[PDB]
Order: sequence, then structure tokens, then C-alpha cells
Amino acid sequence: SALSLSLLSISRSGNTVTLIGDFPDEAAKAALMTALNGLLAPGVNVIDQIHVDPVVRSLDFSSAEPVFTASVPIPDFGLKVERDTVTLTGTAPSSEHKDAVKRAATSTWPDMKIVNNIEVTGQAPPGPPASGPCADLQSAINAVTGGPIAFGNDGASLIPADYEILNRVADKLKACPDARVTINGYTDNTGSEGINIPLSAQRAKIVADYLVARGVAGDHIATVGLGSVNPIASNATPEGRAKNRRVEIVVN
Repeated sequence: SALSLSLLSISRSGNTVTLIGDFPDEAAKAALMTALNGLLAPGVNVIDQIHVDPVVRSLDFSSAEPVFTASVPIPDFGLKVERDTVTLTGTAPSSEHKDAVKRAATSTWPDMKIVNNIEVTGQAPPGPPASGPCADLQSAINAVTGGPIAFGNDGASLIPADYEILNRVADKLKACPDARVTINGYTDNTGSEGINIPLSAQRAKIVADYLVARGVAGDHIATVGLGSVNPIASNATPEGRAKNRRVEIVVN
């Protein structure tokens, strides 16, 4: 019961949904409401800036509703409509999810041109379907860092002199706050001769400022400087200061 569609642009990012375009009437809007009910509404913001014009055209959502449902559990999803032109873009962690959506798009409206522009955020291999988040990342992060940072007593296992790994961890660290993060600072204490406590405290602040600059939510970041305690080594030689000078990052 159609032949052409109007220019519609819809972009979804995180928990924000921006709808802008035109509708052939109010009856068509009802169909959209059904596809929206699935989307969400609560802590999620939903705006519909669609104008009603008794001249424009729209694609029927008869067998398209099921398609939106498959893409409902996928963020960064977007859809561009332009008459005989249909382009859908978005980021899909699990390739398996895209496979199902890809078929849905083709099944949605085969009588039209469809272009799948989905990129993998680094995930695809048949793994735990859940957008490889910062889950147990703490265990995996240890591998990415594969370097000394806290409690290290390895005779001599691997001696990499790089820093690129730090930038990599920061990227993953920015989405790690999903849980709780605790930052501890190790240092000695003697008063004046040690003055390690003041430096350890201020030092932690520098770390937070850097991580936060990468997009790390400092609203869940906690720092605690425990000096004097757990006196790994004594304070007397240059090695003593470095021995106690330690830091650790833990995310729940």
C-alpha cells in the first residue's frame, strides 16, 4: 500500500532518543507508538519532533515492528530514510546480534535499497552476549598492563618498555565506573624525613585528574592514602622510598 517514503532521520545514543521527520497523518503515528513502547521511556529521554503533513509518505510498520524489537537491545542505533533510500548505522558489539538485525532489515522492506553500516567496537567472536563490558575487566586488565604497579616479586618475567598499554587501559577504564572504583596509595612515614604522606596524597589527585580527563567518571572514584601502614620496606635508602611508592586501581 505504498511506493515512496519521506525523509526521516532517527539517531539513538546511550539513553537519548532523538526523533525528527514528518508523518503522513496521525494514524501512522499510532504505529510508531507501538515501536516506541518497546524502546523505553523511564530514565530514558524520548522526544518526537515529527511534523504532520497530508502529503508526505511513510513506510508501513506491519512487519517492521519486529525489526525494531531486535534492535531495541542495541545502543548507538540509527536509521536514515530517504524515499527509495534506506540507511541504518550503529555500533554492534556482538556480531551475532547484527546477524539477526541484518536479516530483519532485509525482511523489513525487501522492496527497497538497504545499506548496513555497522562497525564492531572490538567485539564479534561468539562470546558472552552482553556487549563485552568492564565485567571482570580487573582480571583481564592485569594482562593488558602486564607490568609492575603493586605487589610485584617476579625475578625477571618480561621487561616491556612501552606506554601504549596505558592509553589502551584508559579507554576501557572510562566505561569501568559502571561499578565502584577504589584507589589506594602505598607509602612510608617518618615526618619530614619521610614526607611521603603528603606526596602520596597529592599524587593520587594527579591520577584522578588524568583518568577523569579520559572520560573517567570521578563521581565513583575513591582515593585513600595509607602511609606508614604495610611498611613493605624500611625508609632509609632511595630503594625504600620506591619500594613503598605504590599505587593500585580496582573496579567493582
